[PDB]
Amino acid sequence: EVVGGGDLGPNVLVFDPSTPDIQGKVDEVFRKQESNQFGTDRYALMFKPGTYNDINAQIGFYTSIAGLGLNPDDTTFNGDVTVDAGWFDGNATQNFWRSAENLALNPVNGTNRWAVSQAAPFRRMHVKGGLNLAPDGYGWASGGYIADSKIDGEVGPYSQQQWYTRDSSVGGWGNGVWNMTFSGVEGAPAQSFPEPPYTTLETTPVSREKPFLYLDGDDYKVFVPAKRTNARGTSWGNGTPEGESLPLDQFYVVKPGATAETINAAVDQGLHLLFTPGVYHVDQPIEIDRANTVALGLGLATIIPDNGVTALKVGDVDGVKVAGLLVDAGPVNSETLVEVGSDGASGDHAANPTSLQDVFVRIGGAGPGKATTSIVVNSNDTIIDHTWVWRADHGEGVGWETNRADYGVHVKGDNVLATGLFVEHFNKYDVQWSGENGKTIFYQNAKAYDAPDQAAIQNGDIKGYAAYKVDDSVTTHEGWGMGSYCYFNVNPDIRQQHGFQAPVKPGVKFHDLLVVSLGGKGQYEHVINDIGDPTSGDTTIPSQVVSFP
Ligand SMILES: OC[C@H]1O[C@@H](O[C@@H]2[C@@H](O)[C@H](O[C@@H]3[C@@H](O)[C@H](O[C@@H]4[C@@H](O)[C@H](O)O[C@H](CO)[C@H]4O)O[C@H](CO)[C@H]3O)O[C@H](CO)[C@H]2O)[C@H](O)[C@@H](O)[C@@H]1O
Repeated sequence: EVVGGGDLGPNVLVFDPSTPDIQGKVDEVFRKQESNQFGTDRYALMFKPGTYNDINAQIGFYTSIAGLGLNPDDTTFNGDVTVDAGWFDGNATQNFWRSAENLALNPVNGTNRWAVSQAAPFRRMHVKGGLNLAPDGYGWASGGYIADSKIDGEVGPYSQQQWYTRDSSVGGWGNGVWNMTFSGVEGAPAQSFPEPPYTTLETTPVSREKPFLYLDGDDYKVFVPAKRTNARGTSWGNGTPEGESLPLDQFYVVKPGATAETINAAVDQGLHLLFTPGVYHVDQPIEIDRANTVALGLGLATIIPDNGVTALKVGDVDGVKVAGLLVDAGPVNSETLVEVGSDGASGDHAANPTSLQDVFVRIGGAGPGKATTSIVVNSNDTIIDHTWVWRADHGEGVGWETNRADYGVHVKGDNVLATGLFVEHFNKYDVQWSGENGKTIFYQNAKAYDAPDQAAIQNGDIKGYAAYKVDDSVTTHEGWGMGSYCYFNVNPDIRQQHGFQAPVKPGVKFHDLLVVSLGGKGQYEHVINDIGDPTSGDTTIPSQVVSFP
């Protein structure tokens, strides 16, 4: 019954080099979105292949910008794609929920500025010059994620606390602050943690680039990159990238008003899903139980589960590619928000794994929201490549009970890989890992700010809940470049026993861990288990562990 293909709707702005007043049109979107942190507006800016002059595309909230060529250099800006922090007086720590992909930039002063914090991916980009990751003035910033990109010149983080870069090429790298992690990055600075705090891996164990919309002549298609094992450098540097092109008419083009029943029928009938920019309320889980289904969002397309249901369930199948979606909790508590596979799923998916990419979760902030566990990863071999799972610390509908969310991510499957894992503020364990042979490359956590007192976070005989917990029964696990920060501003007398908790076993290893008290608001007692120095002072100096056990 469901028809594939069709128009992308009014929230997808499509430009070509002859479009009149491109600058004016992009500036109009930016004026609307610049400080629109919790609004319901959503935009995707899409540029047809060609050359664009005299352009400074300033990117505000819920705005994605992208080229429509097969390769990044097919769509070239003589100009910039800019994120700065003017709206927040130079503070970039609320620069969320936006993206840039599949463009070449020739920045007007030789350096492009992408001064972002969480959920602001920078993918498949070619910067013909430098890349500045800091706001003008070098104020606060908490990014960040770069993948499959080539930066001809230097990447300069300056004040950025931490950063993850994978499968990329850089001309240089200026500095590190607390945790700069690299995997498969040509030109990455050599491993040197703690000083500078560089965690450097030669290759990424497995990666698969995010699917993207492009134009084949006048036909819209979605390119679906093939996976790489031991990846290094860009996927597109040497011409033809391997992968499949899916015609747009093989996608159900989701637009506001669609029901989960219609969406589920579309997948059942063999269509992929393309979520146009908008906010979608569902009264039952979106269910993806067909192998190789692509579920791709544009313009920070958002799914809100009503009536306490789960927003998204992926079945026990190979090859599902979920990308570019925000899942936003409803005020009625959901048991789970996102489930990948069923409870106890024990089949493998090694050759053709399911992946979540640029999948973001929010609980509270745009009104009250609640969920018990945000993402449960049951399926073996699943790849989590850039996620921000965030219990809101500011906005509307926020409070220790008002937007309670006990658990962020729970990984139960085996051989799960997380690259670029950002999880913050949950009332209990931000991340728990129960499956075997888990790997995490880069972790950023901040603990809940609003714990009212010590008793409220007592975890048996432990003060507080680990930001990252590996179950005692696990035999094999490995993490690289991982940090947990605390800011107990409701009760600064609080003590957090550790950032990390894990069994002491030969096969369970950690590299480059740190915990940080932000301005002395609470302190850590240790880094992992009861190992590592406590934090002290109010000077925000990290306490570090290079190797564990
Ligand atoms: O705004 C809401 C969001 O808050 C996010 O966490 C912020 C956290 O980012 C902030 O940290 C700052 C650090 O950024 C700052 O780093 C210094 C660098 O800027 C400077 O260049 O170098 C020095 C070291 O040489 C760094 O210390 O340092 C200050 C303390 O001096 C930290 O406070 O702290 C905020 C609380 O004050 C905290 O809210 C959070 O991740 C988001 O989830 C949240 O929505």
